[PDB]
Amino acid sequence: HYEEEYVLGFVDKWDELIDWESRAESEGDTIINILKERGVKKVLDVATGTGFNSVRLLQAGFDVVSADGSAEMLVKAFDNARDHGYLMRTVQADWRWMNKDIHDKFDAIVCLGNSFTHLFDEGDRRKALAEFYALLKHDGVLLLDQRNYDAILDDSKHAHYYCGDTVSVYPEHVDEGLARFKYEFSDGSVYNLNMFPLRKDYTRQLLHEVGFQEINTLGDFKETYKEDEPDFFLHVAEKN
Ligand SMILES: C[S@@+](CC[C@H](N)C(=O)[O-])C[C@H]1O[C@@H](n2cnc3c(N)ncnc32)[C@H](O)[C@@H]1O
Repeated sequence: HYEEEYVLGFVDKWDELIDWESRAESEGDTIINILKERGVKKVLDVATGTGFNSVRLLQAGFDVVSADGSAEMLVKAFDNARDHGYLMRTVQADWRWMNKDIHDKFDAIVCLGNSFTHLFDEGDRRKALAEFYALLKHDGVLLLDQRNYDAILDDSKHAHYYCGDTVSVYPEHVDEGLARFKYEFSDGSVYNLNMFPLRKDYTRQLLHEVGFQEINTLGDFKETYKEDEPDFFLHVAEKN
């Protein structure tokens, strides 16, 4: 399908122009510190994409399993990990039936980079979250992030820049059921992507409803030109 090829061209452009060193600088050590404070050892990355989170976790000394629905993403991830000197452990798996080919439990799951937003159906969202919940040990934790869509839905119509001015993200269309963003890179490349605009409190409610006992949502200012509102939220959901 063209949609797969389209997104694959997008992540290629992302990796081409945005240095992982730069990105690791920008992103804090916050997520690594959060996991370390919990004595986390086994981590499942369910949204590996081209591997940045996974490689960051492997470099930090965690045991990581790197899952993704896309076999093509996983190939890019494995080779990126290899280039940074790490053996990735890859598994192709759909969020809606994660325990199909993953037969262990984890101290933590990470679903980062605004990934969960790609589900357009509520039944799918519940399913994905229940699967994640079952893959966690009793005292395990889910780290799940998302863009701040609340800021857009209530006001906000301007570009957001990342890694300096290397890429800008502009909301072309946003209603309660659909956000379409234009991504423009420094070399002229333009990509347009659809996602579901999760309200902060709606994600929190979903996590609560599938069984998560305690949820802390952090504001995360990732963009180059900071505003009063964070452009991202990070949900820290404890199974207990
Ligand atoms: C936005 S990328 C995130 C990449 C990485 N976490 C990062 O921050 O660089 C989201 C990934 O989620 C995967 N994905 C989307 N829906 C999925 C699903 N239902 N099951 C498994 N993977 C899915 C896609 O293949 C894609 O690689």
